[PDB]
Formats: sequence, structure tokens, C-alpha cells
Amino acid sequence: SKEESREFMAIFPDIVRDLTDATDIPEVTKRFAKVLQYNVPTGKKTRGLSTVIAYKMLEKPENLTPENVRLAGILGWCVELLQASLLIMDDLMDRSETRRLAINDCLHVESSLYSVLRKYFSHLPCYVPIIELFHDVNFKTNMGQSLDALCMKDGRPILSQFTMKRYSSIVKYKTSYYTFQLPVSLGMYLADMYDPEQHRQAKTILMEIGEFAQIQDDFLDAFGDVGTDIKEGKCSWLAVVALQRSNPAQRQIMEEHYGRPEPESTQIIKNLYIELGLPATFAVYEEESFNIIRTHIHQISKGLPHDLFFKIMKKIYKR
Amino acid sequence: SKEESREFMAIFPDIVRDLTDHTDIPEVTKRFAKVLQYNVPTGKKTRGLSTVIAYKMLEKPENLTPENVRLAGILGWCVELLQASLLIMDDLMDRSETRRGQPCWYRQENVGFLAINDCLHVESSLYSVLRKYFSHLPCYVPIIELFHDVNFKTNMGQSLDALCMKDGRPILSQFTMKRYSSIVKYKTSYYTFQLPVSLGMYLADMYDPEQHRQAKTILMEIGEFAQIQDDFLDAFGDSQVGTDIKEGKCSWLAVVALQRSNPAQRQIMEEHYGRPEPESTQIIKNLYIELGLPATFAVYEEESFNIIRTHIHQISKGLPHDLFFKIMKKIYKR
Ligand SMILES: CC(C)=CCC/C(C)=C/COP(=O)(O)OP(=O)(O)O
Ligand SMILES: CC(C)=CCC/C(C)=C/COP(=O)(O)OP(=O)(O)O
Ligand SMILES: [Mg+2]
Ligand SMILES: [Mg+2]
Ligand SMILES: [Mg+2]
Ligand SMILES: [Mg+2]
Ligand SMILES: [Mg+2]
Ligand SMILES: [Mg+2]
Ligand SMILES: [Mg+2]
Ligand SMILES: [Mg+2]
Repeated sequence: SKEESREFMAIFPDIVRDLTDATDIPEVTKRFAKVLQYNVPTGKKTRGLSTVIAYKMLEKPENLTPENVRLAGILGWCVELLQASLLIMDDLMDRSETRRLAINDCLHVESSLYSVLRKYFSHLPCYVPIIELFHDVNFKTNMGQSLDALCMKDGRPILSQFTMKRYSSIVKYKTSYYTFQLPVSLGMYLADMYDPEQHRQAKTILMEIGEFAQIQDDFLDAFGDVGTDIKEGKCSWLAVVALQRSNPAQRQIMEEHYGRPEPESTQIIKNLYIELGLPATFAVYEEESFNIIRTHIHQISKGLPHDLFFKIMKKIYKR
Repeated sequence: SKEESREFMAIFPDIVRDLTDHTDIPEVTKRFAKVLQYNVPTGKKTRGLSTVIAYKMLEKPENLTPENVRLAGILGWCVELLQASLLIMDDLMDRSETRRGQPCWYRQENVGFLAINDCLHVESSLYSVLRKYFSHLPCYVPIIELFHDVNFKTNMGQSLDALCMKDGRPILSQFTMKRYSSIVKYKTSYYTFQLPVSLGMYLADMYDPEQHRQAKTILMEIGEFAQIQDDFLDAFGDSQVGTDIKEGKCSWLAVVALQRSNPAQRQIMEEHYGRPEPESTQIIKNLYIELGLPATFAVYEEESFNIIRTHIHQISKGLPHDLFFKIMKKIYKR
């Protein structure tokens, strides 16, 4: 929506002023403003806007005031502050050139979302549930990143670690919690929905959608119409399934050419992915997962709305 | 105190179990146990123990139960978790070889820049400890908010320190007493001195902002001497070794040197400060001797002690003077 996107983006200048003491240390406060301005507001803001959409579809229609929708927008920006911190750090860790300037900037940007929460939410019933959610998601996200790191040793991928169980765990902890669960749980808490069973049923569907989302992203990295997962030796769905299907000779090709800088080695891996019928395997998985997720959304109870979860599902599958 | 130290150290293994004992990912929880065991419990736990001591001197004697003193201990370990996360990061940022004898965590087999994740993880973990033990107590939200605020303030301090360096060379024009004082306050004094006392006050259900304000004033003054003394001893302490000069740090010695230096002496600092060659460290140390920095420190130690003691005598409301005198004595060693 034009109205939702514009109202959301209009909050950002306020967040910057809130976090930059708008003081005895103006030069470092001015620097932090530039850290936020470079790293937080550019690009799509899907997690932030999903927080507003979630609240709008969970809250009673009578309670949807401009004031409440703005609070949902502020929670959205706290998710985008978390996103920014993860993006700053991961790029240092993976020594990435581009995405789409100091080390402690990721700790600072992460820490800043709790100042925003304190400013706007400290007098509301949802305050402690929301801070505890952010605390738990950062802890779990770190466990995800560390599990991902345990698939690499001395710059070489550990292909024995490339199991579907470990992959599913990496996606859940590293990505799905903060990307899919966090926005919806935030929307629920702001709508004064605290029922554990409601959060649990939401979590189940969102982790399923999250897993397909990342598998699709992994697939498109190699087979989309420019991906470097193979070169970076990433624990990708393609690599995990390739090893499941591989005969000893196909396993040797992975062991020799996966996670190499030479463009020829990337091309060799893609050729093996084609030989192993990974495109067909993805098509089957996309159909099966869509039908299972559609079923689980139809089955959603505990007084949760289906349209929210269908909207999230549609955005990912694009049908 | 043997009993205090032993009681405090006995809590750590429970905290490791609280944070690592997520049954579907055993390898990462086992790794995190090791991250905590390497980085958190070894050497002096001065900040952690100071939290217990603060509480014991703030709380009503009748309320000092084994249970409450343990809660004070757990808050102290939350300070040590924050400490461990900061030192993990700072070592990567400064590319230091050792800290407290131990090789820096980032230098360990297959860590490097993954120390950023470990930094974030250890900092995050203290909030899990707070939830387990404090979620039901009135002090819960004030303590959570204090930890988040101190984290934010510490990051401002580290960034200000970083703005005294460019391309691995110190910016001597940035080495002013006003910027130095700000670095020490934000980077060190908040988490080292303010956080332990404020935690003790909150656990003793002391929420009066004016009490916290009066405490902060005194603790920032004691904190400033503590870092100046540490900076002095880096160059002039008996090793039986300080690398502040080699590292080109914004040290009290470097700041006061630049105040007292004639153009010729200013050129020695510009030429030799922050260089790796041992001869350059010798030249700076010799310039500090020439400029009479030892005498200058001796006068400051005497004058700051007297000024702070006066300020403690004038502390208002129901704050115990004895707590601030004990902190003073521990730092000045008199
Ligand atoms: C540091 C942490 C906790 C990250 C969690 C979320 C995240 C953005 C991971 C990086 O993805 P990736 O490195 O697998 O891929 P890419 O960098 O290509 O997005
Ligand atoms: C936000 C962060 C990461 C803050 C770091 C704070 C800190 C205690 C650093 C050490 O200071 P230093 O580097 O001047 O001294 P040393 O490393 O010698 O103790
Ligand atoms: Mg990564
Ligand atoms: Mg990456
Ligand atoms: Mg990438
Ligand atoms: Mg990808
Ligand atoms: Mg250092
Ligand atoms: Mg440093
Ligand atoms: Mg020192
Ligand atoms: Mg050092």
C-alpha cells in the first residue's frame, strides 16, 4: 500500500532524532546519526512493514487508531534496527563487498532498538513481552549464525555438516525467528494477544513459510535469472540435497569444487546440480510445501485470522 | 573477603547451565558453554564483586538474606557477561595478542571475525539470566533498562575513542582533556562504577532518580581517577608491560604531554606516538619523564582524592557515605 509505506517511512526521521539526543558528545552522536541513515532506511523494509500489516490484521477494527498504527510502525523500525545490526555484522564476518563502518556499530544499532522500545512502549502492558521477545530472538539468531559458522573450517566447507536437519535448524534460528516470527508476535503483543497457544500456532506456520522462503532464495541463487553461494561454500538447500542424491563420484565433485573462488568450479557445481535434477526436486518441493502450508493456514484455530498468514504466504510463493 | 569471593564464584556454573542447558542444536550450546568458560570467569571479578558489596551496603541489614545476596551475585555475573562481550569485541577491534595473560578469543582456532557474533551472543545472554531470576521482582524493568542504556553509552564511548584514530595513526589534535574525560565516562566509568552501584540500589528497591544522580556524580569522578591512574601505571608501573604508546591510545599521559609540550616536543609526539618500533616507545616515555608527568600525576592523585572525599561528605538523601569511601580506598589504595 502507498499509504502504509509512506506513513511507515515518515517515522524514520523521528527514530534518528530520538537516538541522537535531539549532549557533551556531539561528534560521536552526529556519527551515529549517519550510521542509522546509511544502514537502516534504504531498500524494501519488508520485516518493518510486515509488523504494521500484522498489527492491522490482528487488532480489533475499533482499536486501529492513527496513534496505534504509528506504534506498530515504531515496532516495525525496531525490527529494521535489528535487521541493520545483523546486516552490518554478517558482511564483516563474510568479508562481503556489497549488500543489495566500525565493528561496534552492529552492537550499537542493536542496543538502540531497546532505547526506542523504552521511549514509546514502557507505559504499555505489551512492554515486557516485547523486550523479552527481542532478547530471545537476538539470542536465538546468534545461535543460528554460530551453527552456520560450524559448517565452515579454515575457509573450506565441512560437507559432512551439510545435513537437512542442520540446514533446517540454521534457517529457523538464523533467519525465520527474526524475519517471520518477530513481526507477527510484535503485532500480537501490541494487539494485547498474550495467549501462548496463539503465539505457538502462529510460530508453527511462520517457521514453515520461513523454511520455504530460504529454500526458494537458495534455489534462485544458482538457477535465478548474480549468486555466489557456491563460491562462498554456504550451507545451501541445493548443496544439502545434492549430497543426499550424490553417488560417491558426484560427492567427490562437491568435495573438490564446492566453496572454491575459481568461476570454473561454480560452473562445475551448477552442472552437477542440473545432472542431479535439483530443478525438478525444487518444483516438487515448492508444490508439496505450498499445499502443506495452505492446509495448516486453513487449520489455524485459537481465534487467529487466516488472511494475515495467506498474505505472508502469497508474498513469498507469489501466488 | 574469602567468603564473598567463594560465594560469588560458586554462582558462575549455574549461569552457564541456565544459558546452555534448544535441545535440537547441541553443538552450538556446547560451543557457547566454552565461549562463556574462556571469556567470563578467569582473573579478577572486581565489577561483579562490587555489585554484591554495593547491595550489602545499600540494603537494610534485616533484608540481607542468603537468597538476596545470591541475587546480587547473579546481577554481578550479568555485569561480568557485559564485561566479557566488550573485551571480546575490543580485542578484535585493537587486534590485541593477549588480555590478562590469555590469548584474545578472536585469535582462537576458527573464530576471527566470528568474535563479533560471540560478542553479541554473550551480551544478549545476560538478559536471559535477568528473565530467569528477576522477572517477578519490582527491580526487573529498571535493571533491564539500566543494562540496555549502559550498553548504548559504552558504544558511544568506544566510537569516541575510535574518532581519536585514522588509518591506524593517532589524531593528536583530538587528544584534549575534554574528549579524554568523555571517552573515560562513556567507555569505562558507566559499566565499571555506575552499573554495579545502580544494580545494588535497584535490588535494594532504591528507585529515587536524585539518589542515582548523586551516586553517578561521585562514581564518574572516582572512575576518572581510576582510568588516569591506570594510564599512568601503563608507562611508569613496575612490570615485575604497557603498550598504550605503541597502540597510540588517547591516554591521560599523551593528553597532558600535548598540553605541556613546546613545538619541538609536540613534533616528537607527532613523529613517534603510536608507532610499532620499540625505540619510538622509549622516545615517548623519555619525553613524559622530561615533561615531569610523574610529578604532575602525584599532584593530581593528592588533589582529586581530597576533592572526591569532600564531595562524598556532601552526598545528600539516604546514600551511605561508607560505600563511596570503600570504592575510593580500593582505587587510591589508601
Ligand atoms: C549475523 C547474523 C546473526 C545473521 C542472521 C541473519 C542474516 C542476515 C544472515 C546472513 O545471511 P548469509 O550470510 O547466509 O547470506 P547473505 O549475506 O548473502 O545474505
Ligand atoms: C563497545 C565496546 C566494544 C567497548 C569497549 C570498552 C573497553 C573496556 C575497552 C578497552 O579499552 P582499551 O582498548 O583502551 O584498553 P585495553 O584493551 O588495553 O584494556
Ligand atoms: Mg553469513
Ligand atoms: Mg553473508
Ligand atoms: Mg550474499
Ligand atoms: Mg541467498
Ligand atoms: Mg583494547
Ligand atoms: Mg580499544
Ligand atoms: Mg590501561
Ligand atoms: Mg591492553
